[PDB]
Amino acid sequence: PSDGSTANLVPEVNNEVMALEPVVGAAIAAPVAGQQNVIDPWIRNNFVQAPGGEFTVSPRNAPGEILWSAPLGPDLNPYLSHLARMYNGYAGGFEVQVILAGNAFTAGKIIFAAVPPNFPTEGLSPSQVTMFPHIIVDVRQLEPVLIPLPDVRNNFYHYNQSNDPTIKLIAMLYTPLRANNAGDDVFTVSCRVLTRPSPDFDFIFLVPPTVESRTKPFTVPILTVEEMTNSRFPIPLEKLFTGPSGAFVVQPQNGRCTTDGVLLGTTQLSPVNICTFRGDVTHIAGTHDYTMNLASQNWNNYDPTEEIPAPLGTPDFVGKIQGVLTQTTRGDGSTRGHKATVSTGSVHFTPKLGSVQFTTDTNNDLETGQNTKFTPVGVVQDGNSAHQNEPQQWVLPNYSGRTGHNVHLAPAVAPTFPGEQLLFFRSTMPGCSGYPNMNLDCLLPQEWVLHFYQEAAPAQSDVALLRFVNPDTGRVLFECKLHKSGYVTVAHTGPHDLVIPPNGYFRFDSWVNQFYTLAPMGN
Amino acid sequence: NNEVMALEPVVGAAIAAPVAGQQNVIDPWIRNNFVQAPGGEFTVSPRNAPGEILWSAPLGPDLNPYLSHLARMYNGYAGGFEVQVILAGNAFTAGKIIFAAVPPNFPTEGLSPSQVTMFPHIIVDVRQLEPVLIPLPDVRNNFYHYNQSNDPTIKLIAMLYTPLRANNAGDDVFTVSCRVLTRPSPDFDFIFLVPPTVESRTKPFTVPILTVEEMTNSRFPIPLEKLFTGPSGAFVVQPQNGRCTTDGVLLGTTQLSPVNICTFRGDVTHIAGTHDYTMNLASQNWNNYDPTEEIPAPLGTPDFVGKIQGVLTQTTRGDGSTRGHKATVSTGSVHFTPKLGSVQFTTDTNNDLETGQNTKFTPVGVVQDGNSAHQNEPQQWVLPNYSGRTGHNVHLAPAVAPTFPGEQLLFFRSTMPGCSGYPNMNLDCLLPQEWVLHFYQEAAPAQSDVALLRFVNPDTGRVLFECKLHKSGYVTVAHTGPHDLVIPPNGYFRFDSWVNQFYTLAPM
Amino acid sequence: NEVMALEPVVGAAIAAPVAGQQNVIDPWIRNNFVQAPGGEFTVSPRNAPGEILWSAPLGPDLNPYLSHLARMYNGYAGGFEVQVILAGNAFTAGKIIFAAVPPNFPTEGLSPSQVTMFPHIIVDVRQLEPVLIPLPDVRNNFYHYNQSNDPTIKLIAMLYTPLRANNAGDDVFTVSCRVLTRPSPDFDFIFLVPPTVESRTKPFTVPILTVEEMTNSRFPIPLEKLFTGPSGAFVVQPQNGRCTTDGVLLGTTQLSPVNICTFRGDVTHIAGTHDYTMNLASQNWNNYDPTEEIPAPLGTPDFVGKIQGVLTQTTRGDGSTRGHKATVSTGSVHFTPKLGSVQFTTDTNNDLETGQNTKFTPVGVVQDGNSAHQNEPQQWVLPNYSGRTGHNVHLAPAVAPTFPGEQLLFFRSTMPGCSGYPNMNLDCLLPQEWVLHFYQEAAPAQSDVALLRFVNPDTGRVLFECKLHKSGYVTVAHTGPHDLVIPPNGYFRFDSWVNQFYTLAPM
Ligand SMILES: [Cl-]
Ligand SMILES: [Cl-]
Ligand SMILES: [Cl-]
Repeated sequence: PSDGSTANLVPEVNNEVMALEPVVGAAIAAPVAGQQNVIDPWIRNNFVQAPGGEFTVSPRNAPGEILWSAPLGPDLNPYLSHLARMYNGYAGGFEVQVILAGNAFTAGKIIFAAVPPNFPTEGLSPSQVTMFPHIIVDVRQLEPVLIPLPDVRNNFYHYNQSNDPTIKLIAMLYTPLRANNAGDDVFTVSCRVLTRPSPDFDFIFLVPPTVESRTKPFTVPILTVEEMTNSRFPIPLEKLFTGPSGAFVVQPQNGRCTTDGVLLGTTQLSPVNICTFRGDVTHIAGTHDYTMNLASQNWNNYDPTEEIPAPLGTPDFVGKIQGVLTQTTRGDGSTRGHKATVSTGSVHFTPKLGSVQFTTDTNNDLETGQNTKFTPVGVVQDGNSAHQNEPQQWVLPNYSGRTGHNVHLAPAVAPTFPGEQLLFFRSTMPGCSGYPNMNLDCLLPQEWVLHFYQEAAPAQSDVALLRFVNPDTGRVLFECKLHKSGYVTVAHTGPHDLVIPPNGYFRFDSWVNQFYTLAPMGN
Repeated sequence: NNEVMALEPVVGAAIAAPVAGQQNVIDPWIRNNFVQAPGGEFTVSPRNAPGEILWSAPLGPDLNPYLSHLARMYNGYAGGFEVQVILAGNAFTAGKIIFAAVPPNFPTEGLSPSQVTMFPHIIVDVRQLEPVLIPLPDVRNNFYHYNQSNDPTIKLIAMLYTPLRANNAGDDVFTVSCRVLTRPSPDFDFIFLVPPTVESRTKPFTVPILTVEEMTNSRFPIPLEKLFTGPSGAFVVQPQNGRCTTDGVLLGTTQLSPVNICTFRGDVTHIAGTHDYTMNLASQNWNNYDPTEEIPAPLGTPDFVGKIQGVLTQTTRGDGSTRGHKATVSTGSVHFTPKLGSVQFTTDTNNDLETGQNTKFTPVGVVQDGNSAHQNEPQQWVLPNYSGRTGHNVHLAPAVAPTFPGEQLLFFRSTMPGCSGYPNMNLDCLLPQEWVLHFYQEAAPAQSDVALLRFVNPDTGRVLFECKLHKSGYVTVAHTGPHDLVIPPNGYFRFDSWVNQFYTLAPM
Repeated sequence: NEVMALEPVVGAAIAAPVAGQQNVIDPWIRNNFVQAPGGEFTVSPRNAPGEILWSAPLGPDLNPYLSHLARMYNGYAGGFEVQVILAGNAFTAGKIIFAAVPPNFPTEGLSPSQVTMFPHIIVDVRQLEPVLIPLPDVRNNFYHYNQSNDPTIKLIAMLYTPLRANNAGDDVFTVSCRVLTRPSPDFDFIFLVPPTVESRTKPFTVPILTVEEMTNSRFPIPLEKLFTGPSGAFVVQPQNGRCTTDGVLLGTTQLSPVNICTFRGDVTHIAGTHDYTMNLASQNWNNYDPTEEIPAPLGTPDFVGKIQGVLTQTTRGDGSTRGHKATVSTGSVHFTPKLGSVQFTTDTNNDLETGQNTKFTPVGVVQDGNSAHQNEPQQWVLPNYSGRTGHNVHLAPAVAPTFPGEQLLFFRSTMPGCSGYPNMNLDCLLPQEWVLHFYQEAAPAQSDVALLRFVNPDTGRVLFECKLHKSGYVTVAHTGPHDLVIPPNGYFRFDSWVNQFYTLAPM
């Protein structure tokens, strides 16, 4: 029967069984629930891959790392996830199926454990995980592992919009992955998690769909790289770039947004106001300089007491940005427009305090009482110093000048996993004079910021696995990790501009954690 | 008036079986033997009047040290207790005590005797010899309780219903001592086995074994010297360092390092024509300082008005050059604005402090201008203006005062070094820095508003005094008048039980 | 074949006529295997026959549930069932022997032939099904007391045949092993007792404090970074911040984090110079006794260098106060703190009266700028506490790694500099808060080495593990000098007592 297939090289089924008692589902809730609802029986009889149903055991992983985890709830099953947007509550357990059909030349063990509600998961060692109901499975296991997940609880049922905890199922690497195939290959174990609701699972109260926050599902825009725009300067994207970031510090304040839609740093939604200034202008006698007293981005008064590092859309690099000052008089409609340049490294660039300084091409022709808008165009470089050294995109300006220090900054960003580098969305800024460093990398396209902001989908885990697909051929070009903090990572070493089909798009495939091992992508 | 409490039967953990993960077992000896709660003692005296609540406790594992230790390895519980109360009377006394079951989420604060009778209750005579057995059922609205959720439970209340009438015996005054014993009912059980001592709300509260001499003041980097109690009506006791709650929440400007207590770190700038320098501050960890923080000032900012003399230290990264200069900070100066990010030092040089370099003020002592009144300049109980004149002090830790008649604050006192002049070198803090460290790391939940501490001589075993450690960061004792305490050099504080703020402690 | 040649051994049933009471353990604990805290070991092709890969004595510390329960019981009796898991595959060869070693027999030095002479099992590296070993409570009394630390049977795991396997790429194939335990049916606890009174049951812990939140134990300054390096050239023998795991202070170590380099006493002028002699009095202001079995008064500096600070004095009757910049040279022949005298260099030869108590507050270290830069403060050279008139006495032992690939782990802070170009590096073996913690919570050491894991709480990831030795020092798996790159909120977590052969994963 096995002759020539698997060939007894591999464990067949697991004899271990989790030491959990049976637990009632939604039947107990019937006298106090509003309604008794029904789930399509096909959904109850057929395993389907869970959202966040992929994980990997690779040689980069170390014992103790939680490779997969989830709380009991409708998010364990994509059909139930869509259904849950239509209900107020739930109760009952699941059947989960884990596929671990690793290559016969691999070794290693995984522990699956059920941790009860209100026990902290944060910091558990393998020694400790053994003290919960648990199962230890070999990474070569051929038949899927069946884990029943009961709805241990102290109430009749759960509300979708509450924060009462449920049982968590945990998969942790118990033994490191070892392999003895003779070749110079790496036999990572690709694993899949499938689920179906137990017969005792049921939804509780029918309610208007898509309204409740905690049930909105996460999505990623279908737009192409070329069709999107940089989030750090009002210009389109051009290529995808990965490189090492050990030398410099990646800490932009524009294009900073979390997966569930919280804006960070100086990030705002309009792709046009990303390096604009609006306010009243004042001449400095004897020079071509003007001092601009800042209004808000919508022409309201500017409040320096906001918990923001600077007004929204303030440039997040040191350099000299050339554009045009434009002004209109409210009485006659006279209009004036003059070449102008702002230096963000200048000591008089203090947007947190409310003032910015431009150097213009006039000593007059700019009224004091009129509203003035700086429209940016490009960057410039002082030609007498070293080539390509003036616009330092990864050097933050001092938003309060020499006074004080930068506050309320969005965190810095760095790869966390062995072999991984940041993935940058690269645009080329227009040069206006000299030999400026025109490379501009942002962590998220502005259209993604817009999307995440409007669709406030809660993150099911800390990383969303994305695969980049060529729709003409159907092929995957690379896979990457989109972190909740709003940045992308890929598995590559060295600088590289990605060679991308013009139609390529990002496709969300599974929720994963920071220990997911990405397929090699480079070249 | 009866011996039976008007309570229905109440299911324990049996109801939870369909929804609990597992079934557990408690050692049968624990179920068959009454055990005294650590604070399961109270006294009936002729001073007591109707309405006074002599003792109270909520149902839970903390009434029984065996169950309390067991709970550190379990996730939940459900079910009630049997309470045994022992009355040390004799036939020649008279008076009544009421015991009452108050249901979850009802306020105990303020009941009249008439009203307490309206709960399920028992009326017990002071002459009762046989122990009184009270069932304490786990009235609730869920299947069971989780340790980490702190659900409210039924309370037992003991109140004086009729005053005690008895002859005295000489000048010794007769009192009825009462003790409360407990054991789990058969319907009590634990629910889910979990790795022991992880779940935060099951850690027991303790107080460091250290001796006063071995501890450190929390307001200046110097050892402690003596314990001092005094009346505090005149001034306002409101320090911002060494302020920490029993369950480990830091307050005010309090931080953990005992050496960074009166230090400053930052970049320094010369003031033209003077020997003064202005320091733009960092945090104690050399990070940017954020004035928007919900703190009165950077952590470790001095919390008194005075002139602190120390040494400014600086190191150049390029060559490793180092410079050190005598310096002095006035915390009452208008240029002492650490909340805004700036402090002013008066140094012994006009040339030798470089810009852009990291600079550290190491404090040493306090100084006094000798031409003014002796012992007048360092006012320990006057807060600096952390933003000098641009506003008022913000996010302050609460002020501290005794509320119980006959009680005064207990201070941990040291002597600040004097560098010049005739300064007032007394420094009192509310908590030793080692206690702050202990409370912070061991985040033990407070079971009530007061932790009863006893001070013990370990050689003889004798208790010298008891004091009340309030959940907030301060200690009180029973004494009147200022007094330096007479302490054995090896004496230490020992935690005995949580009590309620009505506890009246024995004088010295 | 898979059966250990042991007779049955009665557990607590035999103790019933002499035990005070009959107790019950939660049956879930009896029916579920739980990993022993140090129940991991690895089989690598570098291993040779005879190497003891793992060992443990029978007792409650093998099981965290039973370990917690023992804190409320007076004694125990009975055996365990051990489950050992082997992560092999069909393409491996090699044998492991497990052996039962009786209570008072030494394991130290056994050859493979001899280990075969105990009751034993020979397990092939390819075995998939877990190995079940009964571990009986062989003894000569009715039961064991927690407070009497009776010796028990030991399980031994030894490499019997070398591992034969291919590697994949540059990753070398290894068989990881895990040891699981659960109480036999004849195991039981004996006498209920107050739950945390008995000393020998207190478990060992390590403060949750952050490196930044802790303090150096050799000078009154905060810590800054973690540093590991090779130490073969020099002698690592500090006398401050030296404390054993079960809370015995060593050398000149004391508890106050501020008195770590202070001096107190009455002062005397040396005529014609800016030097003063301090007649030292104990840190608690008492009379000083040189007979104390200590190298010097507690808190005396443990390095050779010039420490600059401030002398402070107070006149008792008038209340006057004086303060003067001052400097102590620990290598000067007049630095004799063991005898009771130390010499300061001040900035005045006037204004320091006699009979008054005087306190030196340390601030930093100083360097003679005309000499070689970074040459004056030698942290790893001890001063001569008795000057020329004798040698140092009652020192804490010197410290070195014993395992190939291991180096000391130092808690590093940077001393303030006052003048010159001094070596501002200061390394201590234990943070002062760790000294405080061990001293109060006097948990007995279950072996010579406490395995610690260093955790980044943001990601949950373990960054490295290290060995905290009972003698009070830490070692890590690294080669070469290296400042550790640590998240600012990382903390040390205690994992398990392990045996002296435990091999830790490299950085
Ligand atoms: Cl709708
Ligand atoms: Cl403890
Ligand atoms: Cl609390």
